[PDB]
Amino acid sequence: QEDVLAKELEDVNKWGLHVFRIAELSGNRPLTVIMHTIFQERDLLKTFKIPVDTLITYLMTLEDHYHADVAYHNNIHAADVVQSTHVLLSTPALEAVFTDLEILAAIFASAIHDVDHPGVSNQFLINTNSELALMYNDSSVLENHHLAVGFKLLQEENCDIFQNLTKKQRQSLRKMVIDIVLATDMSKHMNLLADLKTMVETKKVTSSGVLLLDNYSDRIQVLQNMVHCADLSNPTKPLQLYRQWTDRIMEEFFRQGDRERERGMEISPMCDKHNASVEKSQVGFIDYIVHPLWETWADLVHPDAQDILDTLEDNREWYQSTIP
Amino acid sequence: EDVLAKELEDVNKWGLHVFRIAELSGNRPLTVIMHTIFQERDLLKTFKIPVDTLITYLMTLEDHYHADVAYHNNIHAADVVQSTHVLLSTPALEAVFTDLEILAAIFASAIHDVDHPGVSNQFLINTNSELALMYNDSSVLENHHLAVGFKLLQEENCDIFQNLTKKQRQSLRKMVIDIVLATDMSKHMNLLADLKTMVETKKVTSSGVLLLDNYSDRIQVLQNMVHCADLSNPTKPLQLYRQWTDRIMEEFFRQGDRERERGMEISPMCDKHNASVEKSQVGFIDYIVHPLWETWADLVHPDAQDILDTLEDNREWYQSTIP
Ligand SMILES: COc1cc2c(cc1OC)CN(C=O)CC2
Ligand SMILES: COc1cc2c(cc1OC)CN(C=O)CC2
Ligand SMILES: [Mg+2]
Ligand SMILES: [Mg+2]
Ligand SMILES: [Mg+2]
Ligand SMILES: [Mg+2]
Ligand SMILES: [Zn+2]
Ligand SMILES: [Zn+2]
Repeated sequence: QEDVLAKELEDVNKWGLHVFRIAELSGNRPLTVIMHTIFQERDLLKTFKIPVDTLITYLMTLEDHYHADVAYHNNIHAADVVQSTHVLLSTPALEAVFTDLEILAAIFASAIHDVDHPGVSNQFLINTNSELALMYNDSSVLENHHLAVGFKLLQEENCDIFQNLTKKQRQSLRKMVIDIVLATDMSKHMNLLADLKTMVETKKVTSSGVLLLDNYSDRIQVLQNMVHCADLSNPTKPLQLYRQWTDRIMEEFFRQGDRERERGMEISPMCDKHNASVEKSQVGFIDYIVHPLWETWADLVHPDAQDILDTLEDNREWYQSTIP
Repeated sequence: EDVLAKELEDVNKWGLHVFRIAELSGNRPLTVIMHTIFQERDLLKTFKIPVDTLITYLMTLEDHYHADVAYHNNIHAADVVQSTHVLLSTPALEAVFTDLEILAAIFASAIHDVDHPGVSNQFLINTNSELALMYNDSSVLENHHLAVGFKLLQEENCDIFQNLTKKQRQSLRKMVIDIVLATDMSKHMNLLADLKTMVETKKVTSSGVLLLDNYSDRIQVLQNMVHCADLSNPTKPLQLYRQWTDRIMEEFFRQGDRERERGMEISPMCDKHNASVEKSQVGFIDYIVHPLWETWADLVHPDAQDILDTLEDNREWYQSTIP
């Protein structure tokens, strides 16, 4: 079984990794084993002098703080966003663009970006006067919490994977990670996409043909949209993966809608298991959110992501075909 | 208790004897000044606030300002409340703000520094504090002030908004959050630029009363109004101003002592062995306080003239104390 797991982890550089199989083969440790594999593949333990036992201890604690009883926003989702970011970081249009520290920030941000997610939306937490929404003044409630947990866990016994970074390195990494995870709040999507389109329309490329990003604002904006793309990458995956993600998000949505219906609240969009159209909701999600984003990312790295965009468009056609 | 009532008759005036009221009230200036302002604006009848609930909340809120913090305590909170109360009655702002916006501005003022530890956001970030960890280094204190102010409403007989509709509560909450987050000094320059923009394009009646049609402009004015109240010490009668300066320097110096003991770089104006209190006040007026208050004065022209005159008198006096 360990041999089969190792075989599957050989696909870590590929879009469409068998992440649900890896979750089973690893004993529900997909985040730990995929993060470890990526850190080895990118030589990050050597570069940042991360003790392997410290990395594994932190990853297992982080993974533990994802909720195993939440259908979508769990450790498998985290592992999936990590691996998807890892693939996007390797796109030819970004070769030698980002530093090792920026690469570390994007991958760490992906790993922590939904930690301790309770399986309900920001709007639900606000409308129910939750302790989280009270702590965070209704503003990026979950995303602020994911950051606070992800950073706090570094202080647990033998968990500081950044113990050998310089002070300036730690300061820079912390700021970049905060900037990246806060950009996963869907309330920021429209402004984030508008900005990404502006960068595409004005983009500069070097003599080697890679993106020229010569200031923090442009560099962090690319990393923010990269992780946001990874977070919204399910409909761009092979259909057997995409359908499992759809099954999971609908279960999570329906459980929230059951709580809203109980409380006499208006049921959130797509959360009513008695008045649901899963297929129409996927086509709308793709048409208004996922394809606008991924078409713009594909434009930024053109033509690196053409196959990913082609898969998204095929999956949209497939879901659309199940309506009439 | 009769002299206390005598002092409170100036509640509508710039320069209220807030330190005298703090002493006469048994260190309850926030409670008695908030209560006075709520009665004077009839906010209890307008919003069906039981007087026992108001007093209970106000005492609990006041209890969560630190008595061993020289500046950011309940006297400062009461001062900002009462200052906001006066600025809300600016004639050039007549008919601008709804009753809920007025309640939001006054409530925001009361909670805007609650549970302040007497050290800056940068100190909290640099010492890897639990507060900075919770709030991801962003408006750390101001997020905490809001969280405490609202959490205290859930204490027994403390929900002063219990007879507001759900929609009214949601609207007030958003406004209060927007106002208190704007008291973070790292937002001052952007706030001032937006106040300036509003001054350049301001629309008034023939009588010179401001016309603010959209919520974005109205919340910007309320943010700058409470920010002005927060930064109003140099605009008060000099005797009050000098007491505030003594307190902020005591607080700054206590921060610099903690920084020195920890081996940290001492924050500006926080080194008691290398301070220039008077030069610092002149620079603070010249670069922060006067630009803000003269822009505010342009917005409400001529209603802020006496306040601006006091500020300029006080700047001249502090400069004269520099040899
Ligand atoms: C796979 O389908 C979806 C995935 C996700 C959403 C919606 C979807 O379909 C309508 C919205 N999100 C909320 O957290 C992000 C993930
Ligand atoms: C009375 O003098 C001052 C007051 C205040 C500051 C600085 C001052 O002088 C230099 C800065 N602030 C920090 O919280 C607001 C209050
Ligand atoms: Mg999220
Ligand atoms: Mg403050
Ligand atoms: Mg109108
Ligand atoms: Mg005069
Ligand atoms: Zn996510
Ligand atoms: Zn203040």
